[PDB]
Amino acid sequence: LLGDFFRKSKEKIGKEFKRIVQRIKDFLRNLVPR
Amino acid sequence: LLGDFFRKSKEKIGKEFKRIVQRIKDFLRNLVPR
Ligand SMILES: CCCCCCCCCCCC[N+](C)(C)[O-]
Ligand SMILES: CCCCCCCCCCCC[N+](C)(C)[O-]
Ligand SMILES: CCCCCCCCCCCC[N+](C)(C)[O-]
Ligand SMILES: CCCCCCCCCCCC[N+](C)(C)[O-]
Ligand SMILES: CCCCCCCCCCCC[N+](C)(C)[O-]
Ligand SMILES: CCCCCCCCCCCC[N+](C)(C)[O-]
Repeated sequence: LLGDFFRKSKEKIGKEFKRIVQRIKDFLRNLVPR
Repeated sequence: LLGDFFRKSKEKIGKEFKRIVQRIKDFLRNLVPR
């Protein structure tokens, strides 16, 4: 986002967000399986 | 945001975001001091 500034912070944030999205995906796959 | 889910991730994200905002603040204070 902010150009090439805050590489480290932006990568940590992206990490956690991907973790969250993955767990929400797992949950929805258990809610409506297939 | 997502209720009480993802306490740990949400806290890490908040940490990094506050770091970023603080550094941007410092920068703007050097750009227009007072
Ligand atoms: C108007 C917003 C200005 C954003 C520029 C802030 C520059 C701060 C530089 C901190 C260093 C970040 N770095 C390169 C380690 O990622
Ligand atoms: C203050 C908002 C922070 C935004 C966080 C953006 C996370 C990007 C994670 C790495 C992936 C970015 N990339 C390389 C696809 O552009
Ligand atoms: C609000 C937290 C940060 C949001 C970051 C969103 C990044 C979405 C994933 C980037 C897509 C990269 N990909 C794999 C298509 O190349
Ligand atoms: C429609 C979105 C549904 C979101 C609910 C996902 C539940 C996943 C539970 C993972 C556990 C999270 N916890 C409690 C450790 O923070
Ligand atoms: C996927 C988006 C993540 C949103 C991150 C929200 C960070 C909140 C940081 C802790 C502060 C929240 N609080 C307690 C003021 O509500
Ligand atoms: C996109 C990354 C997450 C953004 C989190 C934004 C939180 C702003 C700070 C919350 C304000 C809490 N306070 C100190 C007024 O009580």
